[PDB]
Amino acid sequence: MLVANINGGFESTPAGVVTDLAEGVEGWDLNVGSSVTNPPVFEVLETSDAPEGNKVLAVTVNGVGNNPFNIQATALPVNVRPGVTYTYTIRARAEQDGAVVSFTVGNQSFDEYGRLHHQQITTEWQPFTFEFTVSDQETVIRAPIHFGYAANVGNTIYIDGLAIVDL
Ligand SMILES: OC[C@H]1O[C@@H](O[C@H]2[C@H](O)[C@@H](O)[C@H](O[C@H]3[C@H](O)[C@@H](O)[C@H](O)O[C@@H]3CO)O[C@@H]2CO)[C@H](O)[C@@H](O)[C@@H]1O
Ligand SMILES: [Ca+2]
Ligand SMILES: [Ca+2]
Repeated sequence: MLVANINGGFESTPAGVVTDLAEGVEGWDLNVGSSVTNPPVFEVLETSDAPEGNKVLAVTVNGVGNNPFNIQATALPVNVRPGVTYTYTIRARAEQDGAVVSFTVGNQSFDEYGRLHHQQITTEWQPFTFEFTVSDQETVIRAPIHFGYAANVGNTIYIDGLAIVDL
């Protein structure tokens, strides 16, 4: 497969809790804003029900901040070509009912090309997909996933298999 993003299924990362948020996970940048006073736990988990490979990323939300982007996992770099249309696909599920996530893609200037907004995440793995076009002259973009929704407090959201593919 040809994908724009790196380590989209976390298979390069050792299992364990991630505390180097910017660089602990190849291909991703994790962020927690300081308004989040009960910080989340980001963990790469080895599990037999990983949709891809043997590992997933688990995000346990113990609290939230002021905006959903105050807890994020962002794929970066994401290598693309100006004017090309891409398919985004990812897999997600949650430990408990009632989780919400937005899956977005944007450039280094934080201009957003597209998103799937307040997706309802269930306890079963589901694919989440949308198309976007690189409508400017950027070649290296990013794919922020927002987890900091109040409804997620006390839940764990699992993601795997991000693939951004030249349509
Ligand atoms: O690339 C990782 C960095 O992300 C920074 O947060 C950005 C979010 O990832 C992005 O979703 C958000 O996008 C804004 C957009 O700029 C605005 O036009 C639109 O109206 O709202 C979107 C969000 O709902 O931009 C922010 C940056 O302001 C982090 O701040 C950072 O820690 C991280 O490295
Ligand atoms: Ca995986
Ligand atoms: Ca990084």
